Amino acid sequence: PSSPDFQPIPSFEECFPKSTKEHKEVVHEESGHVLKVPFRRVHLSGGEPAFDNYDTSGPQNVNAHIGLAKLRKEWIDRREKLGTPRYTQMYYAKQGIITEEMLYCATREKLDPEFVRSEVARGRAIIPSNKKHLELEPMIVGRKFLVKVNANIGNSAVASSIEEEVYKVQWATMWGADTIMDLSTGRHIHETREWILRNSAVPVGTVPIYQALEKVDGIAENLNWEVFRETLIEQAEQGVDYFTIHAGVLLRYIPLTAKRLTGIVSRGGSIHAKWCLAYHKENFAYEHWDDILDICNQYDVALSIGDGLRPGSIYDANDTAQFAELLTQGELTRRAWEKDVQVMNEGPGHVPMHKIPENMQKQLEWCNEAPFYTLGPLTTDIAPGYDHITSAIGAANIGALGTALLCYVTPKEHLGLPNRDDVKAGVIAYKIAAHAADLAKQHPHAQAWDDALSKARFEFRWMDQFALSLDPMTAMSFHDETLPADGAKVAHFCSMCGPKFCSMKITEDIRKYAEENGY
Amino acid sequence: PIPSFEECFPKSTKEHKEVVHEESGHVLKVPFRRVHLSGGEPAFDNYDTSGPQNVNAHIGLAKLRKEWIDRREKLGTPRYTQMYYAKQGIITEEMLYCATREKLDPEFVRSEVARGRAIIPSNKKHLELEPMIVGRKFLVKVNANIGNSAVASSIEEEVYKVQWATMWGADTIMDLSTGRHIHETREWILRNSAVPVGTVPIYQALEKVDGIAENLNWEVFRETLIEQAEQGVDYFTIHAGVLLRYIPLTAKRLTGIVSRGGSIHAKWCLAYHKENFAYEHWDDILDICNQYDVALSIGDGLRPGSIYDANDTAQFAELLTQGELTRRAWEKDVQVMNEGPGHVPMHKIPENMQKQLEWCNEAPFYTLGPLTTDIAPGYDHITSAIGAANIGALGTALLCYVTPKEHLGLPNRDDVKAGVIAYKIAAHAADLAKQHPHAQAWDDALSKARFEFRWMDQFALSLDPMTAMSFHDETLPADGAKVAHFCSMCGPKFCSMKITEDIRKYAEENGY
Ligand SMILES: Nc1ncnc2c1ncn2[C@@H]1O[C@H](CSCC[C@H](N)C(=O)O)[C@@H](O)[C@H]1O
Ligand SMILES: Nc1ncnc2c1ncn2[C@@H]1O[C@H](CSCC[C@H](N)C(=O)O)[C@@H](O)[C@H]1O
Ligand SMILES: O=P(O)(O)OC[C@H]1O[C@@H](n2ccnc2)[C@H](O)[C@@H]1O
Ligand SMILES: O=P(O)(O)OC[C@H]1O[C@@H](n2ccnc2)[C@H](O)[C@@H]1O
Ligand code: SF4
Ligand code: SF4
Ligand SMILES: [Cl-]
Ligand SMILES: [Cl-]
Ligand SMILES: [Zn+2]
Ligand SMILES: [Zn+2]
Repeated sequence: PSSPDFQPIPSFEECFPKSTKEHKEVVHEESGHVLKVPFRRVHLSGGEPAFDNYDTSGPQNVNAHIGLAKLRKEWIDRREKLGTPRYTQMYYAKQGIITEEMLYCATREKLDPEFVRSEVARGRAIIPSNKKHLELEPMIVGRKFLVKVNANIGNSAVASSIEEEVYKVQWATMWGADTIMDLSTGRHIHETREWILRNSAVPVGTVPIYQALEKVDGIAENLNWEVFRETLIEQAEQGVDYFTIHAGVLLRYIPLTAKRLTGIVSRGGSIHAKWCLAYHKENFAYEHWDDILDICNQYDVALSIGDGLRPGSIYDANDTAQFAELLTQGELTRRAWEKDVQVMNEGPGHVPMHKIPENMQKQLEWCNEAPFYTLGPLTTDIAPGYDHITSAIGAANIGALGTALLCYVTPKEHLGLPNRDDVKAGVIAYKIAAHAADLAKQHPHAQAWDDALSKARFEFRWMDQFALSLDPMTAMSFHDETLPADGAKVAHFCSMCGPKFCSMKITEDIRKYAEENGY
Repeated sequence: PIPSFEECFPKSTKEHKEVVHEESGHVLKVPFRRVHLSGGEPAFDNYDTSGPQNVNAHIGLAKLRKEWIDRREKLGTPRYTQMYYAKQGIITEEMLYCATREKLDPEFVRSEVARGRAIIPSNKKHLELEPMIVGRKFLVKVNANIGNSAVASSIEEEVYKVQWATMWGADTIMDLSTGRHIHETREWILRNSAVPVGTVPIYQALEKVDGIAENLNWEVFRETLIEQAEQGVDYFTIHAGVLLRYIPLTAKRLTGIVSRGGSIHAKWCLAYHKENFAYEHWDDILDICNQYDVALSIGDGLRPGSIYDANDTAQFAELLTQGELTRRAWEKDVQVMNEGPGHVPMHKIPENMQKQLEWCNEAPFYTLGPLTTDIAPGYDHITSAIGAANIGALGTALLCYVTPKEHLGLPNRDDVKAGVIAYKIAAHAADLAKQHPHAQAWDDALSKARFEFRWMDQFALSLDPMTAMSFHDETLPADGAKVAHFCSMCGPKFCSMKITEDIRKYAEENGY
């Protein structure tokens, strides 16, 4: 058991000048529980109304040893007292019950609680919310809601540490990660995840087969259902909100990967496949799917059905292996719904832009509109070091088509373990992709953000412009590289055009002239 | 002086494909870049915009087009544009050079140029130019904007930035200087640029009258055109579509007129209640352009500067007029492209392409992004890469880059590189989406290197080799790690491609 030397992340005020953390109090009628739903408020100058935005940053300045407040405790205890055969949001929704989690999400999304219940009940949205993750501020994932972003963190045998991964969780959520996954493959996996869960206000996912492999000393041939099952229960008891499980990597699909350029690039999927060939046996997660469901519906662990046969190169995009798995993902989805287990489906991968629409169309149909969860896609293989940009293109496009959760890709993809700077870069790039998708879907009020920043830009309220942005101190420091003076924060120009050539200032002149003399 | 070609692209060599222009016997040396790989893999040949290396800026590049131009002059001709020659059935040195660079038929190039669907920006005074073509049927091209302002930068910094931009893949540049020494700065750039150089003549015209738009007139504008055309400027952005009657259509806009040239014209028009003097003198402008072969980039002075303003009346009014000006320009054999948006949300991008294709008779489209959202100043190379890739996939021929300093200040050399890398990504992603021939060969080569753990090959094949390598080396710096079947992301036990090796080894022996 390590004694990590934790470093506090920069403060909320440092990251978001002129912002405050706020909460909307709403009362859950059936229980009388009071919910405090987070949002962030940007205070503007010149008498503009304050701008309210989503807030994933969670409780601030909490000592890691103490952990976040357990805000969901009285919800869980009351539902436990009332007695129930299943504990998932889907079960409650199908009973016609609007839970605290549903009301919370509804408020957070500014939609009707009954609409939220309906979407969860039909399986088109999920609320990943293990009853052991009491610290969680509930959120919803689904095509009819804001496009969400996941940040992957975790150590490897080669790099990082508990204190660095706890920093990265707090940092990822500060910049807007809606979920995280702890993908640790090194030492102290159980400990690392514990620290993260007790200090994360967003859902935390894992890939259980990683730790299962770590337990059998990295020898895949020594995996079996017993060790996998033990791992599922361990992680469920900690509070993991969703599991990526590669139960679609069937024995008969593995030969389909033989002629691929980059083979099987899924970590989990390659592990399952190796085990399958070694024994010529069927995927033990597939074989024990029912047993897995019986675990998940007692804790409410959502299942993220993995795509072990996702393409790892443009060359392999939309090939037979990938779509063979997708078909099976749909089967597993329907089976999970029978047991009231919440499901999302994992998708590609490396996919050129003209092949992206086929991916969405097939998933929507074959998986009956379960939420889709994509890694990018990366639209080209040529730019390692910049794969947050290559994949932002694909993420935005497939987001516009209905993808509900975008798994980020950092500048270090294909190169090494991301550090804290890489985590921020990835989150910012994917917040851009997710918001651009919200706009393309004409999601209600999404453009208000753009309009507020653009108004500040035209009116030369520079500090307002910075404060309204995704990353205020970056915008400001960039501006200030050439015009550092306080006075330049009210200039009707910047260094790009200078005072004589600033088009918005010239537009001010034009409108002044027209106001007096007409057009 | 900029980092060397070898420092930027390890294992790469600059090469040239030699071809002979039959009608003249002139020998053309068409550049390309070859990445030398390990393990017996064939070398990968890529496009190369970097131009002649290690030439001192005070000396300037060799004047490779001199004999081309001198001969065409001797032979006598009423017009000097690639469109005029193409329409005469002539395949010029520039067209053959382009065909060779694009790996396409010289006759196809001539056909595209003659119908106005592609342009070869190639002022006969820019003798240093290595010809390139802009058009939907060709590789998607990228433009880098550079230049000083009254507030920042200098002649040396801007000359650096032009060499730097082209090093990383800029296919054209524009010198948008609005500060001191505009004429001299542009001279240095033109003499040292192997790629087409564009300008916006109205900027220097305004500088000539000390920043007072009301003191502009046709005379000072025409003097500027002649001055810039004599230096060798390959294309002019001219906002002749900002008509007097369109200005009131911008009154309700959230961010008004964001075009620099556009706002200047609109101010002048309102001041005098007179029609745009570039519009009024369009015929005169064409009479200048077809003697130098200065291509015209018809500006979109009324582009949207916010998501709110996207695809509004003002924008489309100007687009209709751009089509008119395009057809008129073609009548005088002036090569034309049309400038486009702007700030446009993704669901509105398809309409932009559809309407430009129809209303402007398929002239090459030249977009600024577009930016798909306003929320992330500091990252507008990414917000706009999304838009650029998408509108490129629909047929946009030239993508004007957007740097991380957009809306914030004058980009520096780092920002220029970031801008070019982001846009080379967008351009290539568009090439793949268009299924442009051999486009995926690049991706396939790097991905093969990735799967076989030829790490140095992977780095060498990429858009920015040293960034890739330095990123990898942050956690695994030893030379030995360059042949490891893992990296620090997964480690030895969890690397999926190494596990795939194991899977295939097992199948090779025992079957599937
Ligand atoms: N510890 C960690 N921290 C952050 N991301 C991780 C991680 N472990 C795995 N990942 C993510 O999961 C991927 C698996 S390793 C290589 C996957 C491959 N590039 C592909 O296309 O799927 C990584 O590329 C990264 O996206
Ligand atoms: N000197 C220079 N160096 C690099 N880019 C320049 C430049 N001068 C102008 N530009 C480009 O031209 C633009 C004009 S100023 C503002 C334009 C506005 N943001 C819009 O959406 O169109 C700049 O934002 C930048 O993209
Ligand atoms: O084990 P594999 O590589 O499949 O999973 C790596 C990561 O990628 C995520 N992902 C998302 C879509 N496809 C894969 C997955 O949830 C996990 O975060
Ligand atoms: O004067 P304005 O702002 O129109 O032009 C600014 C820059 O933007 C470029 N551009 C490209 C498409 N629309 C505008 C134009 O060629 C020049 O590089
Ligand atoms: S000077 Fe140019 S870039 Fe700066 S605020 Fe004005 S219009 Fe925008
Ligand atoms: S360890 Fe993971 S990221 Fe690194 S080479 Fe192997 S598969 Fe790629
Ligand atoms: Cl990889
Ligand atoms: Cl601006
Ligand atoms: Zn990959
Ligand atoms: Zn702009």
